[PDB]
Parts: sequence; C-alpha cells; structure tokens
Amino acid sequence: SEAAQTLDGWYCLHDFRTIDWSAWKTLPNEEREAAISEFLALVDQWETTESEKQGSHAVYTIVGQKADILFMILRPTLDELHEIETALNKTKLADYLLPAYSYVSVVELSNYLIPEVRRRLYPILPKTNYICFYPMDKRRQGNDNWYMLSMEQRRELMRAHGMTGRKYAGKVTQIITGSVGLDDFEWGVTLFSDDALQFKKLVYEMRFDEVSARFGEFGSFFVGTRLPMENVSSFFHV
Amino acid sequence: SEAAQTLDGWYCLHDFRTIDWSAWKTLPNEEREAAISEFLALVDQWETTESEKQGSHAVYTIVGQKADILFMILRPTLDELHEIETALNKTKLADYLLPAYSYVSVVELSNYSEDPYQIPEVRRRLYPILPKTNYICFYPMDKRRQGNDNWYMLSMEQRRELMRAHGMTGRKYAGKVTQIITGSVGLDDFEWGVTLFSDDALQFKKLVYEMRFDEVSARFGEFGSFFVGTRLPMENVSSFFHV
Amino acid sequence: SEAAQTLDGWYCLHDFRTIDWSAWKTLPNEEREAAISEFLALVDQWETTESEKQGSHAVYTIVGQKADILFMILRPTLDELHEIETALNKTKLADYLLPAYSYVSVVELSSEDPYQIPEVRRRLYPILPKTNYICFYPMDKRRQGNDNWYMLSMEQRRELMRAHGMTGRKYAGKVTQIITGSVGLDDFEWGVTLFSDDALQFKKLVYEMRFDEVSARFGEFGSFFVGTRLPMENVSSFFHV
Amino acid sequence: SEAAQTLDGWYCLHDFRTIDWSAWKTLPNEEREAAISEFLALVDQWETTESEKQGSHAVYTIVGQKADILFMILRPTLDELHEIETALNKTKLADYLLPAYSYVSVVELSNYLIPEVRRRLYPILPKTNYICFYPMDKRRQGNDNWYMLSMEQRRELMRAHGMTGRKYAGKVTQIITGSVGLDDFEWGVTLFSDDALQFKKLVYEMRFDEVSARFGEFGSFFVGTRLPMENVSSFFHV
Amino acid sequence: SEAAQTLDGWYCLHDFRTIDWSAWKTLPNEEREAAISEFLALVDQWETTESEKQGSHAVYTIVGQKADILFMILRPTLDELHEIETALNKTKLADYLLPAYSYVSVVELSNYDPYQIPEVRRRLYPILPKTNYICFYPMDKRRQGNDNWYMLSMEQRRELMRAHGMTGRKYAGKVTQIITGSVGLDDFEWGVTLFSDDALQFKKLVYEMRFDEVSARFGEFGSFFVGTRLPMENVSSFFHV
Repeated sequence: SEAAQTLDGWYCLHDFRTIDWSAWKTLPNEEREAAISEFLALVDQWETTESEKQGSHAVYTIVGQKADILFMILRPTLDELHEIETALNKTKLADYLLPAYSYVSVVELSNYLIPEVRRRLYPILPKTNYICFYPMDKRRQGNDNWYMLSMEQRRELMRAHGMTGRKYAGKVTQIITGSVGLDDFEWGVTLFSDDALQFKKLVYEMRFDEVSARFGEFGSFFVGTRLPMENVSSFFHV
Repeated sequence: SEAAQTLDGWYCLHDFRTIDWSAWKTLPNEEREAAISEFLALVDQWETTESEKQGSHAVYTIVGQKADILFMILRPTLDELHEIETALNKTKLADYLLPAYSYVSVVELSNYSEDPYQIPEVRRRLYPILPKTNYICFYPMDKRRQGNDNWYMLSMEQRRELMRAHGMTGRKYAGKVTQIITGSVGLDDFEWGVTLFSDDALQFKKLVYEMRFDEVSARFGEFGSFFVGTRLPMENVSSFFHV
Repeated sequence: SEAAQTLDGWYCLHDFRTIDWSAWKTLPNEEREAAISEFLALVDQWETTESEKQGSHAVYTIVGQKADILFMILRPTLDELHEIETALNKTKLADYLLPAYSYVSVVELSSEDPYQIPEVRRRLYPILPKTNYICFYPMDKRRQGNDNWYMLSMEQRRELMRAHGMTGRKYAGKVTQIITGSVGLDDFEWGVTLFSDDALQFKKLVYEMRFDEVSARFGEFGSFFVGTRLPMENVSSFFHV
Repeated sequence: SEAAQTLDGWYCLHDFRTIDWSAWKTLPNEEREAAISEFLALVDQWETTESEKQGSHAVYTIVGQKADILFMILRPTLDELHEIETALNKTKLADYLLPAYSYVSVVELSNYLIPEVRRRLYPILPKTNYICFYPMDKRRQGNDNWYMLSMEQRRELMRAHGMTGRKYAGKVTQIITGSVGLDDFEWGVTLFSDDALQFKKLVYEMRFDEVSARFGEFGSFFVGTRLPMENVSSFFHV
Repeated sequence: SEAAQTLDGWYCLHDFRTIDWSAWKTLPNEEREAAISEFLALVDQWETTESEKQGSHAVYTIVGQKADILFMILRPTLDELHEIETALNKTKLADYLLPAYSYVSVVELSNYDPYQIPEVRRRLYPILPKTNYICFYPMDKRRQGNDNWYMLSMEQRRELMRAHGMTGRKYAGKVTQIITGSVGLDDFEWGVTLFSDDALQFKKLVYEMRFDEVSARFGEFGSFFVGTRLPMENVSSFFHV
C-alpha cells in the first residue's frame, strides 16, 4: 500500500534521570551550590538558543520511581543534541543524575489529513503545569496490520482520531515526534496540560477510537510537574 | 464503539521499597533512632492530612523479594504526591529504602440527571479513607486488545453485560475484601491499579481466582506483578527497623 | 463456566539467594564462624517449629547462576513468613545472600468436610521431604482466543486433569509434588515444587507431562530451579573459604 | 521450502559502550591524557589494517542513553574480533567505557536478486556524518511465516524491497550482515548517511513494503554522529 | 499423543562469565600470577577426570559483551556440577569472573540395551571436541494454536525430524552437535552446542535448517553465544595485564 509522507522539523531528545539523593546529601554544601549554579548556567545557554528561535527546551520533575527529572530538548541537528547531552553529562550535578530512560525522535506532520505549520514543526514548548510522555508503535499483527492497510483506510481511521482529539482543544496540546529508524518505537507522544487528569481523559477516550483500539502498542508512561528554573535550588536543597 | 466515561477522585501513589539492611546495620544506633523519629514525624503529617479528610495513606510490609515496604498515598493533586515523595526521599531513612516499584493513578468509578459527584456513596469511594486491614494486595492490569478478544472494540452494551457478571462475583466477597480501583491510562504503564484490603489474606486468592472464571477476566485480563503485605502499625516501626 | 474450588493449607515462601563469595572471603574468619553459628541458631528455631507440626522448611543449594541457595518455608500465616524473612535478613550471613528470586503462595488441593479428611490434612500441612534433589518452577494456564483454560466447561477441565493425574501416578514413589496456588499472591498462578532422590526424574516427569493435553495446550512456564539438599551439618563446610 | 544461499564476507563486531563520566573526572589529568594517547595508538593499528585492505572500522558517538560510543569493526576471522575486543578492554580508557550492547555478524549477500561483489563483501566503511544500527528477524508466526514461503514468493517480496531501496541511492548506504547462529537476531542492519533524517525516511517508507510490514521484527535502534580521531581529545576533555 | 522417550547421559553445565578487567588490573602482579596458577590447577583436576572417562570439559572465550568466557562441563551427577561450580567460585580468579549466563541440562538421545552399545555410549558420554570455535543457544518447540509440536502424533514428529536429520547430515565432518535436554532442569527445553573449525558453518547450518518445517514452524530460540577455543597454555597470556 501507499506509504505515508511526512514533513519533518526539529530533532527531539527526551532525557530522563533518577536523582541519587543519598550521594547528593554527602556532597559539601558549597559544592552542591556550585553544581546548581553550573547547571543553571548551562540552561541559560539553552534559553538563549530558544530566544533566538534556534531550538526549545523544557524541564519537568517526574512522579514515581521510573524517573525523577526530564530534560526535553529540541534542536535543528542531531549533532546539537549530542553536544547538549555531552555537556550536561560533564557537569557536577549530572554525577547525581543517573540514567533512567531516553528517547530520540523528530517532530513530524503526516500526509493523512505557512506560519502555522512552522509553529508546529519548530515548536516552542508550552509552560504548562504538567507533562506526559510515552512512545508507541502501530501494530503489524494478523488482521490488525496498520502498514498493510490502504491509504484510504488509514486516512479514515486518522480522521476519527482527529475528531476525538479536537474535543480536547484548549485542554491538552500534543507534540508528536516520529522515531522510525531513530529509536525503539515508531512515535513519541508528548502531552502538555495544566490539568493532569486531562491526560487520562484524552488517552482513555482515544483508546476507543478504532486506530488506537486495534493498532496502538504503547511503551512506558511518564507524568511530571514543571520545574521553573527559579525553583531548582529549592528542589535540590538538602 | 462508545467510550467509557469515568468519575475521578483522588490521585494515588503506590511507592514500594526494598530495605538495605546491610547498610542500615552499619549506621550508628543514635543515627538510626533519629532516622526513625524523622520518618515518624513525616507520617504524623500524613495522619494530620487524613484526619482533615484531605488525603489518606497506608503502610504495609511486603512479603518476598519484590519489595519490603509499601507506602500508598492518596491526595487531591498530583503535585502533592510529588511533594510527598520528594520529602520522603530527603529523609535519612529513605537512603536505606531502595526503589523497587511504583505506580501513579487516580481513583476511578465507571459509567457501566443527578450529578454523581454529589452522591454520598460516590463521594465516599472517590475520596476514600483506606481501611486498616491486616493485609493488602496490589497489582496492575490491562484489558486485552488482541484478535477477537479486543475489549475496546466491543460495544458499550457488550461491556456492560460482561461487567454485570463481574459485579455479581465481587458481591459474594462483601464484608471480606474491599477493592480500590484506580485508573492509570495516560499516567502509568498499565490501564488500572487494583488494591485489595482484607483481614484474611486467603480472600485475595479466593476472589481473584474466582473472578478469573468470569468472562471479562478470563478473556480480557492482562496482569502485572502481584504484591501482598501485612499492615505496619506506626507503633511497630521502631521494632521493625531494630537491629 | 463454573469456577474451580480449592482447598487451602499453609502459606509458602520460596526464597532464593545468590552468595556473594568475593565479599564473604574478605570477612575475618571468626566473624564468618559467628555468622554461620547465628544462621544455624535461626534454623534450629525453624526445626523446632517443624517438630511441633506448626510449619516446615527445606534448604537446598541451586545449580547454575540463577541462584545459589533456596529456603522453602511453610507456615500457618502470612505474618510468620514476613517475620522469618525479616529475621533472616537481619543476620550477618544474609548480608552475603543477595536477592535472586522469590515466590509467595499457599498449598492447594483441587457432605463430608474435606478439611477433616486425614489424607487432605497431610497434604495441606505437609512435612517437606528430605530428598537429595529439589525442582521449582511457577506456571500459568493459558488464556488465548484459541485455547482459554478458564473458558472451558468444568467437565472439560476435569477430563484434562484426569489424564494429567494418570501420567503423574506413573511416577509414584519416584517424585513427590507440592503444588501451591498463587493467584492473587504472586506473579504466576501456581508454584510447582518437585522432590526426588534422582534429579533425572524431574526431566522424565515434566517432559512426559508436556505431551498431556493440559500441559501441551495450556501450560505456560516460568524459570526452573534445580538444587541439591544442604544438610545443616554441611553448612559450615559449604561456606568454608 | 528452498533455503536461501549466501555469499559471506568479513565478520563484524558492533561494540557499544556508555562513558563513565563521573569516574573519568576523578582520574588525574596526565593519566587521562595518557589514556587517550593509548586509545589513539590502538586505533592507529586499526587504520593500518584498513589501509592494507585487511579490515575496516568506524567510530561514532551515540545519542541518548542506550549508548555513548560505537566501535564497528570488520575483520576476516572471528579470532581477530576477539583479539581486538580483548586489546580494547585492556586499555585504560576502556575502564570508563562500560558495556552497553554488542552485535556479532558477518557481511552477507543472498541469491534472491567480480570486483563489485568483493567491494560489498569486504566493505570500506563510509565516513558519513551519521550512522544507524538495528538488528532484525523475519517473522515465523501464524500466517506470516517467511521461512515457509516458497523461494519464488520470497524473491517477489524482495524485488519490491529493492525497488524501494533504490530510491535512496546516493543518500543512504546499507551494510547488511547475517547473524543466524551468531547472535540473537537474524540480521544486522547498518545504515550510513550524511543526513540522519534519511534513516527515518527510508526505514518508514520500507515499513509499507509487504516484506517489512508482514515479516519485519526489529530490535533496538542506535543513531549516532561520526567521531573523527582528531576530535577524540576534545570529546573526552573534562 | 505418544510422549517421546529418551536415553540420557552426562549432566551438563554451561557457565558463562564476564571478565572484570578494570578490577583485575588493580590486583598486584604476584596475586594475579597466583590466581592463574590456582585456576590452572583446578582445570588440571578436570583434565584428570576427562582422561579417566568420568566427565568432560571445554573452555572458550566468547565474542561480544554477552559473555567473555565459557566453561562447559559434563559430569555423571548433578552434585558434581554443583561442586565444580562451588570450587570455581571459591578461587581468586572467580572474583573477576562475573556471572553472565548459565545453563543446566543432560545429554539426550531420542527414540524418534542401548546403554551398552559403544556408539550410543560415545554420544551419551561425549568427549568434547577441541575445535577452533563453539556455538551455544537454547530452544523450545512451539505450542501455539495449530502449530503445537507436543500435540502432533509420534509419527508426525518422526517425519519432521527425518527431514531435519537430512539437512544436518550435509554438515557432517564440518559441524558436531551436542544436544542436551533441559525440560524440568532449566528455562528452555533443549540446549544446542555446536563445535566447528569454521565459525561460518554455524551460520550456514542454522540458517539452512531454519527452512526445514520443524524449525520454521516450531523453533523458538534463545540467545546465541559464539566463541574461540582457549587452550590452557594461552590462559596466562590471555589474562596478562
């Protein structure tokens, strides 16, 4: 069947870490203070890039034990993601930010269904209270094989999906990234909302759309609260 | 098919830890005593929140190696759960409470006119005070989406028929087991959390096994790991951590 | 279909550990001797409980890297399993017994009250055999569109299980099985523990049973652990470095 | 059905490592400098082997947390791979290159569809900006069993695959290695490109070919950026 | 359907380890020399057992990161495997040989007094070949819907295996297989060990066999480990830092 076609924007890194609190507590106070200052100077550089419209980023603390902090970073090139990851890992604070999970993808718009397009391809991440991230595949199993469907069938299934999503306009903003050939699943799904319950409302409602019911295969789900840089010192205080 | 609609209550955290006994034994006695005091002061704050009907909590020791202790916490906001876990992780005792497993969810009632949020029994279930039973059981689950066993493709009517049989089986365990179902689609790795409370641990086995012969569980149930534990009264904490 | 009914006995803990030999070697000799004596005093308490018919236990060393030692403990309450686990972990030796795997279950058998029948009582509250070898694995019964054990009629399940029992009876006097149920208690639906003085019989039985329809069509298996009995009088020798 | 037949070339090792930055930072500067010099002397031996047309290699930094660096090594014998692996692990730098993932395979050409053949069997790895690696199986499940299809059925499916691949001529170079009997999947797929987006475009378009849609079973995907040896010192600077 | 019957020989341990190079480098030279000598003395005991025809062993270095070294050990009893494992873990070298993977099985010949035939005995109690290369992986046979190996008749399974044997005999003189059975003993149903002086033959054979119906329709495979022989006279050089 006819392959879908995409427009592609910025590369995206989701970098999840666990905080080594017991080790952090043993670090002398002035060294913790210097590590927090060093980290915030790094983020200052990211903010400069964002203000110049050459990238975007967001920082969230993650609920539960799967992760404690998320750095979501969008850049025009894969090399810039490698350099930002490397610079972060060389900070003192990163010695206490243990690997938890990561995702490499690229902002994607598809063929199924201008300044407005560019705002989506090169998104400034919203400053919402909450974030949700999970990866997904579309199933290739028996009669539930998305990639064997005709283009017309896939278009109609996506139309129904979009109708459900439009009900959550003004409540949730989604950034879909494509990762076929780049990471372990086929898409990254990032949701932003000021009400975390809307993540549950939207995703559960969509599970009854036929495209999700028959073809969705989901990875792990991460939910978090925004970490304003002015709260970093407080958050890491011990 | 028609999407299920939900009533949603308090946010829920299941926080499971393993105890680092070998490291705890090397900590000087007075530092252990201070760590236990500090932990109990934290829980005292949770008890105040519960007495004010603004949350609930439960603490259980877990049998086997998957975990040693469970803190189950209900709060009106996700932020409050995050603040409680951060405060816990900043205690001295938490340095010896190694991560084992966790679960993030919301208390959920289904739709399987009056506003249900105003109904007394609904409010009692949406914002529950957790029972102080001898035993607890926790596991997560999904409903299957495979071939002709696809729960989410069934009509609303078909799903209601299947759930009526489930409820009939569950009502046989009235007065023996209380369930708290939380929803986690969009929040964690499975679709629901199932927490059972009972004064007789065998009832966990009796209920779940009997329910496995109801078609909804037999045909659509997909289960994660099962955690079973015994209640840890706060007055026993010092004794439990004594070395 | 009609739900199966079960008879339930003692709670069961399978506690598997790996031995941290490299760390154990650095512990001074007299501290190792003290640790062994402390462990043996704990086991002496378990033996007292068994002699009073209020529980049972078995200790086996496990072949391969999945585990090195197994403590199998039966008690009348879940609380006692928690207390025994906690007491073991507070010993010095336990600092060198790293977690490997564990299983929590209840001894299970599938008008007169069966709980008053002598043979039922002997199986629900069993004294564990002191055989040369042990084998443990957990299992589920399949729930798939084509073959779903829990959707079968009671009569279909009974027929499948009669054939199973016919195959097992051929191994009478060669292998003793203790089946525990773990629905609602652990990650699989049953625990299977086999005891025999000839480890080959584990292979003979399980492989033959795999051609019974109940196992071929519905068996879903976890990991298999095989071990050799560790008499307490050999513990010091086993831990000698 | 009729088994496929293969021509086989050099053995291939994909050796993925994570960098232990926190430990590297505690090593004295002159010892870090010596470690980098020792590593570069080892790579100099690899370059000599390649110039003599007795093997090939490539070094890439990997984005995300699955790995930080990839050494891809082609040699005529499995023993030579064992020896290179052992020599690398005996360097000081390797103490800070923690195991992440590895793959053992052999360059393979099939009979589905001379100097040119030898240039494919014994390839000089390209110096492209980016690399992508993942392993795969072909499905044996239900009605989708590749190995029970006839030879002619498989040839037709592969003809369509090749037609899609030729559209990416001059943009992506693939090196397919076979690993049945040698590692956990059936093939290794390595893609080289100066445009990382082409990995996504190619792999995603190929997922709509029937052979990939119905039979592809994929492992983890690793994507990286070339590490010139003249940049190693800078990359490891702390 | 009719259960397969087996002739069974020596028990088999596959013990895979990763080498802790960074820690080994910090051990003083004379202690590394002592550790190597102690290890070689242990292997000398194994060689004595083999020369007396009471067991066999092989040592290979494994390519890639899944493992670095393989000890494959055959003994008449499970107890002896457990004792060899324990004696190895108590050597100094073993402190730098981290667990990677293990497999417990028993040499198996199927029926698809034999124990006195010399040729049967050479297969039940094999002297492991000293080939350049080794390959190991475990496998199951599928039990899924209407592709269920254990539901086939004895005659159906025999015919499928006849075709398998036809493909294998083409690799006579190039590859030697040792099949062990592990139902009831480890996590899969069989262990497959291949020996060859040409590692490519592992790929040629396994890939060609994947188009036989028994492998195509019923084969379920675990991880594959491939290695190069480690002569004892090379151990010192291999561990030299």
